[PDB]
Amino acid sequence: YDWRADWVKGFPIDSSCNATQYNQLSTGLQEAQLLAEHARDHTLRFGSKSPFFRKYFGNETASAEVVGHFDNVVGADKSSILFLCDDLDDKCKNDGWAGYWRGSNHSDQTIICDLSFVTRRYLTQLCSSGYTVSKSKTNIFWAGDLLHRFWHLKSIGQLVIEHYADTYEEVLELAQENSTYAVRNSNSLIYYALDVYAYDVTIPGEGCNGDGTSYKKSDFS
Amino acid sequence: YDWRADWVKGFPIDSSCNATQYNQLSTGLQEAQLLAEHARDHTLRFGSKSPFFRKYFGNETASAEVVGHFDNVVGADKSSILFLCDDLDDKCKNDGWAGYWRGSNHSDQTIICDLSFVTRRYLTQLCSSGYTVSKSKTNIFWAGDLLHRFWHLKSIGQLVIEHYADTYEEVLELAQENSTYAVRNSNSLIYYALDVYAYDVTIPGEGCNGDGTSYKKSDFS
Amino acid sequence: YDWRADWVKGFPIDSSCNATQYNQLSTGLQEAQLLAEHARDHTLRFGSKSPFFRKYFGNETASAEVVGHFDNVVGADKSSILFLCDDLDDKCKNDGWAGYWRGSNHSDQTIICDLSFVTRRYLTQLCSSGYTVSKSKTNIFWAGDLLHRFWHLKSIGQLVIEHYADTYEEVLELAQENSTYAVRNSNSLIYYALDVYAYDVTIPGEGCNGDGTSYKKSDFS
Amino acid sequence: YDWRADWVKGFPIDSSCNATQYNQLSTGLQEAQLLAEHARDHTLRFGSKSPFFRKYFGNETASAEVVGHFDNVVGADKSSILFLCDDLDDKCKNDGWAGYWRGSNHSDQTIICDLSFVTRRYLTQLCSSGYTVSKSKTNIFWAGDLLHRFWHLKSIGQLVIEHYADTYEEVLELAQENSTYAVRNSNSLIYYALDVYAYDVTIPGEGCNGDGTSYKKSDFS
Amino acid sequence: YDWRADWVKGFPIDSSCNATQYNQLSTGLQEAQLLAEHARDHTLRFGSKSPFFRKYFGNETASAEVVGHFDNVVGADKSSILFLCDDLDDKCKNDGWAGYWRGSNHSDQTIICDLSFVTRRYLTQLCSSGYTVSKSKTNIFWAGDLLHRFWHLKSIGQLVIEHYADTYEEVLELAQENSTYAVRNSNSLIYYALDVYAYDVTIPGEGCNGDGTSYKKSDFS
Amino acid sequence: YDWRADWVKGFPIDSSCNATQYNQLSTGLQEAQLLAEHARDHTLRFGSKSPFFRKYFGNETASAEVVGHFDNVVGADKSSILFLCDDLDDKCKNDGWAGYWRGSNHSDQTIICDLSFVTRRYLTQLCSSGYTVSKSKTNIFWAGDLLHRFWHLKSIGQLVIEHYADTYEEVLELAQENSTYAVRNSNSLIYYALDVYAYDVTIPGEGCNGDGTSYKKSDFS
Repeated sequence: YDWRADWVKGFPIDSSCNATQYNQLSTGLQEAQLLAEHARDHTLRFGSKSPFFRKYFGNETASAEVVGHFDNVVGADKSSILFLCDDLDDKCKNDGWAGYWRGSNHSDQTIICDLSFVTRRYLTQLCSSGYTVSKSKTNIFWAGDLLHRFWHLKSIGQLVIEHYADTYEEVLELAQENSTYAVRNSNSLIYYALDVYAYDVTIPGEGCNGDGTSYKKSDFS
Repeated sequence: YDWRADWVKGFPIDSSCNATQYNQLSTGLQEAQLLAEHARDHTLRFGSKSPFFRKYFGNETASAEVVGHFDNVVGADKSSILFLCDDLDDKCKNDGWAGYWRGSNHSDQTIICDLSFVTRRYLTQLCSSGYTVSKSKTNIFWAGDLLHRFWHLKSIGQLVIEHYADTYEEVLELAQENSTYAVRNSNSLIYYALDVYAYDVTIPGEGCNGDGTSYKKSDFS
Repeated sequence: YDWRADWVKGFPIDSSCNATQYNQLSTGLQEAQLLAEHARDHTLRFGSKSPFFRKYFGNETASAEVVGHFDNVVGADKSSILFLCDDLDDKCKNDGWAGYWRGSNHSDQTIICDLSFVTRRYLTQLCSSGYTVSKSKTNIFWAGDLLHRFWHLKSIGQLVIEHYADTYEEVLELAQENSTYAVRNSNSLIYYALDVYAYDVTIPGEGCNGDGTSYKKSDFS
Repeated sequence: YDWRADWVKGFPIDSSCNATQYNQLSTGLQEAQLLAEHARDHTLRFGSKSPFFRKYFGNETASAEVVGHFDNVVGADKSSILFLCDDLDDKCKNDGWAGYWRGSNHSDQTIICDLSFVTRRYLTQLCSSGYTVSKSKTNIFWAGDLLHRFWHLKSIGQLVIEHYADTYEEVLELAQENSTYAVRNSNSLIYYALDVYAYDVTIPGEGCNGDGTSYKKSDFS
Repeated sequence: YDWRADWVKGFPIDSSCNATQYNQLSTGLQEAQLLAEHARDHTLRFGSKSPFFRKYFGNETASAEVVGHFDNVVGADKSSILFLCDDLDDKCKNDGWAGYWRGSNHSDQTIICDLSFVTRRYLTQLCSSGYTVSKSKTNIFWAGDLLHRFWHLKSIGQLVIEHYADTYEEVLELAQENSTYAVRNSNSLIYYALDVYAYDVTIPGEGCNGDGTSYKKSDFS
Repeated sequence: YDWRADWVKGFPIDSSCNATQYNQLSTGLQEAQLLAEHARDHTLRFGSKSPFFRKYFGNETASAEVVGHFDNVVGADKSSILFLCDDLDDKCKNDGWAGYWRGSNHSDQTIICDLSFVTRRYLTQLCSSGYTVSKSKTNIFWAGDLLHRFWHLKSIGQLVIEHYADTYEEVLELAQENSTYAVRNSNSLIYYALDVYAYDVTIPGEGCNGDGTSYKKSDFS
């Protein structure tokens, strides 16, 4: 039983979406996977010696679950997940809703409404038009929004990631008070992934955190 | 700061070892890393749909920490770690000792005595001469012994992997009674790695467990 | 004189642009080059046997200058061209402008204004939100807008590409009446490139021309 | 319709040529394409900056039709072209005839007589035995002889390349007098290709023109 | 007739051996082939300019048969050769027998008994535990044991390689007395291969000959 | 001592030859080496099962020296060999002399006269214009003549290849009478190498021996 020839590592898309919607959903999913892979590599290279790990997860925490989450996002068997473009539950009629989760009856199914195709931006436009990681909402780009949607599925989240703190300040206090629960928090992982990507690639050596802190090479050891 | 050029992903060896000791220690270390890589790939492919995972870690456990442990073993920064072939602390004099951990003063160093160079075996002789995973000792091969030595180091173990169960029966009971401490038990990880390697590579489809269980393709779904 | 070692086939950018402007200008330039490359490949493969070539350049025209223009764009030498983000001529105050050519004194420099970073789009959103090649303006996307700035330059334009017909109807009339000037007209080449890219990649077999004409495999022979 | 899968870029040979005829003619046919590829690369790299372009096509002529002419030979569909070794029109009897074009009835077919397999030379022997580019006939080698046959075919010539000047002096006068017809003149292109190959590959930095001119690196700018 | 497709360059193994025996026999065979390849490369690089060649084959001998033998071992047609794990002649009952050749009736077949799977070593342990090329037996390792079996087969030995001198002293005397017969001698070839591998790879610059001699770079000229 | 980075496997040419003699001598040497490589591959694949081996070397001869000679020609250290275009011994004044060996004073030097650049053919014209391996001279092509010159050097011939039979009939009789001496005969090796190449590459399945024998696939077993 060669299981290396049956391994699917990309997110499937249903046939409800036409060519135009498929073209942009594929790019968004690929960008989300690229962000997750970079976060995994940064964690593996540094650990708790980097100042970004120490401020989102704890001063002396172990980096095993953190790398495992992004490893599951990057490489795993996505043979049951399906993304649909059809409103099968009558919920896109709400205000400001760009998608939703089908629930417990269909735990590996997600629906995308038409607001996503007009409001979401791409990774080449990061830290532009006044965007900052700590003062803007995390769902402005395709990568952050789709990462947030990934934690709901049964094959990725596995019913352990939840919402314990949502605002930036609450995330910062969770990092220092309850270090066990701030590795399974939805917002901490997305903040970390968005913060370490703008420091290595977008603006090397500076980033766009926008909260009044600057990190040098001497802080990484 | 281009940190992708300073990344060292192999285990450094000291100069106390002459040519014929280096020749064998390097091969042993490479085999241990290969075993870790295969275990991580199997876990990512299957998760809790595998009978081996289900029997060593729990019926409905989440696979995020096992993947992280094996990924830390495979790829991370091995710059502070050193393997020595010199008896600085004078402990190789004991009977049946093939090495030891230098302690809390030097938490990233370990000593290899001369017994390792006359007793340890290679991965091509697995499941031969009457060897079985569940009835023989785990340190007979280079890969298992070196995996056991890896968990002691501060840059890999991170002071979370301990000895909660040592025998096969205790390992099987702890997987069903206390599934939170099983993902950080030393022997459970090595048993899982050896079992899945013997099932996938050495004797494809049968394995060499030796306790009256046979698994088919229908048990993986 | 090994001239293959100092051959530059990419458009250089000045140091007056910061990181965020560089990140988007580079992507726009690469997209324009990719569009030109696809147009050249389609022309070489088919010639006057394709209906797009026939409708934009003439029924029995020869395809040599058309191939040469796109080949000059893709792979000429670009060591004296510069793109600047600095307003050195006080021309940004005019309403609606997104950039301009520096003139005949400096016949190889172009200035990109801050309006280009708010409105231009990317190739993955082609034929969406009601965009049609026939009825919309050519400078909505990065590639179509940047390709028209290349014909102004001395190295690429060579003072032979001019404005002989601007609207869609005039472009369609020039192709049939004056076939000699059609291959040197600025808008005809951009229309041809956009049409063939939309037909071959974005929506395979349909395109998004939006003027009531549909082409099948039998028109290509 | 995937038109990149059935793209033919070599010249087909009929079954009337036996083993040795095929062996020699295929090599002769590929050498001409190599010559055309080098000429195209030189034109793209320099343009009117090189002193070889200026003396054959004009002091300030634009280089797009030349690039297109050579790129048509290098890469284009050749599925309708056939080379035959059979004398069907009863013409391989005139003195000094090495082949002929089948005419307007079959405008994509060529016949090769038996003098070609006795009197044609290869590119490794260029500029030897007293051969000079300007003082010798242009059909002494396989590449130069096949290039002028390529211009007669409907698919590569397209009824635009003719004979407006045949000797070296007339070729040199046409460049300065009538620059519009120099770029579609049969002999100027072959002279240019031979010159730039001999200058760059055969005798690097000198060439074998043999007319009393020497060009240095200072002339190329 | 394409004879390059049905070309077998590895040694086939029969179905009498189960998985455990197959796993070790294949590794031994590939190690023997690697040793032969290194010996051929050393001979090609140096010839009679190396001190090992002059002492195993003669001071002024020609290296043609020597390189031919190892080239035959490395790459040839091993299509009629078979290795079996069954005892079809009842000869493994003798003491100290690790295998035998099936004889003249079956000239391309050989039997492997069970001692081979308990007493043979690997190339990573060369020159260790007191092993010495000059003083130990040549059949301790898999490679040196299988090389001696290769000379018995009809298609690798071809009825010319025999036993003329067995001990080290006899080999050293035959080298200088009869240089014609010491190029088709089993032990001479095996000793030469083991020595040039141990000098070049295992302990670079020193080797493990263990007979009171040592060579430097000044002896290779 | 890394001797793999100091390995020269091509034939050096002096600076006496100008730009146009180097171009042809280099190609001739490459073609000779390619012919030797093909002969080695044919010998390795078949041995004494092919009818070409059996008629030139013997009905049941062993193929070790034959493969070693061609292996020495293909890959060895050509660091003391030199080819010169300057007449130092005043011997080209003879008639029909295309080169000569410098003698025992300089055992690794060869001189090429000017007939070689006027009367030598290439491998793409084999079996053409009435050439047959059996009835024509062996020094008509670059490959055969240079192969003949290689056996004189002390680093390749090694003072064992001589002239024992020169005509085709004597060569045919030597194989049946004295098989020991027809493996170090100069003309037998050249006749074998030309014949197997003509049969395999030039005219697949037939060849151009021109003697009255035709070999089928059933003769190779």
